[PDB]
Amino acid sequence: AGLAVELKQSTAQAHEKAEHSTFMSDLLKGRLGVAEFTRLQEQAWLFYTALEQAVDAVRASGFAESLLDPALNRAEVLARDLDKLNGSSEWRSRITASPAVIDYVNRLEEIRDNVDGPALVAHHYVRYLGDLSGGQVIARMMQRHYGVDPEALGFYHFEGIAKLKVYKDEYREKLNNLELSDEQREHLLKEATDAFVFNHQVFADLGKGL
Ligand code: COH
Ligand SMILES: [Cl-]
Repeated sequence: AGLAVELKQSTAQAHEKAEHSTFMSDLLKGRLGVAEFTRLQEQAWLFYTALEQAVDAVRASGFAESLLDPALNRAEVLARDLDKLNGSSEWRSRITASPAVIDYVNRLEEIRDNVDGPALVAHHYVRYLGDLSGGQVIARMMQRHYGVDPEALGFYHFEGIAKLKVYKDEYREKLNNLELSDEQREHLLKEATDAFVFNHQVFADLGKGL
């Protein structure tokens, strides 16, 4: 099978475990509220910011340039979401990374400084293709359960993408057409597993004290 299929197969168990996260299932089923949704997006702003510096570096190196579409950038869209959710830009100087996000960001800075192309693509697949594939569902649940205004949900919609099912097919075809050595390929597949572990840990830190 091509890269896109084995990525899906090798992370399918982690995706199902993520859906059963105590924090995330509580958020999605309506048992939390807007404040907790805002906490999650603050942590996301931190690791999307680090992710996009690593993407900038790997793109500048020439690796997987076509896959690393800048239209996918989420950090400034999240910042505008958060100015609306919090009522001011005051959160920017205030939020601190949870331990999970500290480690996640550390790894993304390691990938940026090593210009580790294969590892970055793994993180790119896990965040952005997950966003593209399920973001509309999550945003709808925040509307339905908590009345979150759509203009605070821009993170879940990609403005510069017209046909969504077509874009996702092309993304997977670019994954399939990536040229990789056997070792690079094992490095990428392992990193995809790690990227799900990191995201699961972020959920665990957010669930603390609840
Ligand atoms: C309840 C909504 C929900 C949650 C909590 C969720 C939790 C997470 C999560 C948490 C840490 C991460 C990193 C991801 C990342 C992904 N998700 Co979702 N996803 C979600 C809704 C979806 C939907 C919808 C799809 C499309 C297929 C499916 O599972 O129905 C999806 C598929 C994916 C894919 C694509 C697999 C492939 O096509 O190769 C990635 C990557 N994901 N997802
Ligand atoms: Cl951005």
